[PDB]
Amino acid sequence: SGFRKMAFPSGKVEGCMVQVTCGTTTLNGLWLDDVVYCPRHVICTSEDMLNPNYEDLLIRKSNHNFLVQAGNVQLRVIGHSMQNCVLKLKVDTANPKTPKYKFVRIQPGQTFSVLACYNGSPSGVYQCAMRPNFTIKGSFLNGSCGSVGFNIDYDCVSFCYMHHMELPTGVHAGTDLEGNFYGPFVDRQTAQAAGTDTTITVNVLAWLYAAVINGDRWFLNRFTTTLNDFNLVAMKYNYEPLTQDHVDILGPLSAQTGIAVLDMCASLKELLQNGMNGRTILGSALLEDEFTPFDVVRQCSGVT
Amino acid sequence: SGFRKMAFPSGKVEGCMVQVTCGTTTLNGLWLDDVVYCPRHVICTSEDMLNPNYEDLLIRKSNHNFLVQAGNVQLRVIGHSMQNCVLKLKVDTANPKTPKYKFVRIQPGQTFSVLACYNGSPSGVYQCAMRPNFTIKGSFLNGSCGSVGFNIDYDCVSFCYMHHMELPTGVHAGTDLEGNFYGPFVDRQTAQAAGTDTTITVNVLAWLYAAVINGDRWFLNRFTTTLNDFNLVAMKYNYEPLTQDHVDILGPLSAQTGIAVLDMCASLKELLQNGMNGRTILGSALLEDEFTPFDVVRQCSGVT
Ligand SMILES: CC(=O)Nc1ccncc1NC(=O)[C@@H]1Cc2ccc(F)cc21
Ligand SMILES: CC(=O)Nc1ccncc1NC(=O)[C@@H]1Cc2ccc(F)cc21
Repeated sequence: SGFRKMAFPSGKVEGCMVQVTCGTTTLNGLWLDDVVYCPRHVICTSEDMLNPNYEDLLIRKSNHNFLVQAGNVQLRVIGHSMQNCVLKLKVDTANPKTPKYKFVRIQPGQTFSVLACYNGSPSGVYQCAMRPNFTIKGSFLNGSCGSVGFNIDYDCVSFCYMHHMELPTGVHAGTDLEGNFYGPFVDRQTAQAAGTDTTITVNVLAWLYAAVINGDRWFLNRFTTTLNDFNLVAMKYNYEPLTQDHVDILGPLSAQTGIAVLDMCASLKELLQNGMNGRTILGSALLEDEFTPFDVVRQCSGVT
Repeated sequence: SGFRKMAFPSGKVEGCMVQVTCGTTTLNGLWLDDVVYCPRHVICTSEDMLNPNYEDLLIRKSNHNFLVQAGNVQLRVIGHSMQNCVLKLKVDTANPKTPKYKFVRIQPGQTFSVLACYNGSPSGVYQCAMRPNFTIKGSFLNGSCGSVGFNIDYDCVSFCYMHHMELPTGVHAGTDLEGNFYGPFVDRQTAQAAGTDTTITVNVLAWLYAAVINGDRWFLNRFTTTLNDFNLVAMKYNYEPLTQDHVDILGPLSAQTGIAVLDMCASLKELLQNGMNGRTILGSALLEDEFTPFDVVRQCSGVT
């Protein structure tokens, strides 16, 4: 028993972190096979960030200008190319620690672990969710760019995020491993604002199921609702509209607890309408939305 | 910017996890050099757990009864001994992945990362605190016994916890790596209750400093208080009494923000007396106490 915001073991990803320096800028790179992936803004100075022409800036850079270091050993750069907002540095040595890996672009609402790094060295690991407004609420400082987000499936690491930018509002923006930003963000020091951040309703429900499995049942009421009646309340509280796909995905959690999805929705509706009244659910005084139904099933069944 | 419940990178500890089987019981072991450490209740059946005589039970066990597996390779057991509530299985092969390590017994209020494991395989990593009542609020299922708690200092892993038991109340109990339980708990299936769980005041204050550094300043008021006046309010809310050592430890956070410790105490006092009024601090609707002043300084400065 017990329910915690759990991250995947980071070992396989730690073995891939390198330091990439270009000029005066140092950030993190991801070394997989003979390619080092890093944010393309490594080629910029803070002056360039106002309106960078990355194609023009990259033209003044050669293989020998990109300093790549894995631990205290220097990697030899034999190629460089820009793919969207990431640079791919071809090195002459394949990473001996490359795990089985995939590059996947995640959907808003899905979760992933971040291995926060500085100078190619890991400092910490935490669990995140790709917010519906395509931002992530991470913990990143200067030097953390190039830190990656991933999921693990037994032995296969699915890389889904590379950290690029902190918005003036304190939230974080980045790309998938093909260099495409999540959301409308651009790698430029300009006024960019995150849109409305809605709550991932399906994740809140999955977390309510985790609370029930783990003993917290005070919020269960004698009521039920319909998908349309629940969504009228979800819109008012800036919650994502619940779809039949969401109800289907919650199926195994509903089967395990013996509580129908629409019954759990009625409990959620009353929690939204009346608040927690000073009570907690899984040690939290607010509705948690960063656990997918997959995360709940995984944590409650012990998937290694 | 951003503040997250961060765990240490788990790679160095993953390389130490093994599976220990004795009879029908399978749990996790920690392989360091030529010794595998695991909970001694590995030698018990659920029937023995009611009133186990571990010395008598261990007498019926030989080296060949302890099956140790690191991945899919079997380790040869050449010795076995009981040290308090842990078994130390001497193997003929030193772990090639043994990091620089220490065994340390932590103080209540201090934090550490847990690498939750099943069958010697890691499933997740999360940050915990040793509660003042010597329990931990973890996420552990059947098979998780032997999962360890640790801290990292550059390259040195300090092992501080081994998971042993879940109390009937859903909280967790375990030992240091010498087999001594934290608290009054015994490895027996008997009625054991966790005492009163007080809030780690110094950690709450450090987290208020993290909130200020990271932008959340709504709770800052025009007041101050004294150590004695603050502690009168801390007692009423089951908060640990704040000592001058705690004020001293908060020194660097007070120096960084320019807010005196006793001024932050007055903000905390008003938060205890009036609640959050539906507002949040660092995305939390309750006062967080599982970040030490060291964790805040570490996260906000990027220690790798
Ligand atoms: C100074 C600090 O702590 N900065 C960070 C913190 C957390 N995460 C990232 C950064 N870095 C940036 O946000 C730089 C500035 C800018 C503009 C566009 C862009 F694509 C990347 C960047
Ligand atoms: C069944 C399940 O999930 N159990 C766990 C969950 C989480 N953590 C541990 C366990 N295991 C126990 O608590 C066993 C029972 C007992 C009594 C004393 C003792 F020293 C160890 C144990």
